[PDB]
Amino acid sequence: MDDIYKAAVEQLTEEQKNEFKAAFDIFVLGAEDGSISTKELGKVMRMLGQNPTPEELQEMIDEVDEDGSGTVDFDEFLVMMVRSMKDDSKGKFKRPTLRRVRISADAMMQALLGARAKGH
Ligand SMILES: Cc1cccc(Nc2ccccc2)c1
Repeated sequence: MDDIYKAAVEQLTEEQKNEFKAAFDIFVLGAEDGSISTKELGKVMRMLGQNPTPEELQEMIDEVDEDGSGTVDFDEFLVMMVRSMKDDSKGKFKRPTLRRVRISADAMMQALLGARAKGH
């Protein structure tokens, strides 16, 4: 979990984290635990035209998966959210978390966010 971004949620406005939450919640549409498992994650990706495999998906979850549960919950999602929209490490040091299927902040969000999305 990028503690830089982990601060950035601490740095996001109320609206900021509120919006992002929704995407989490809809990422977990009908989920029993309501945390994003790999196929919960994969759902949205396929909602975006992606077609991951859990392996890929897991590495996305694994970042913030502090409990080692294989599921992202809100703040876990949220820090990736601000991570996704910032990702300032363009041409310098960063560790690769599988450039397999990279979900875009808004593009992914919009898939869930047919409710308060910038687009639809
Ligand atoms: C490469 C990488 C690292 C961390 C997170 C994600 N994406 C993601 C998006 C939504 C839910 C879970 C994960 C991708």
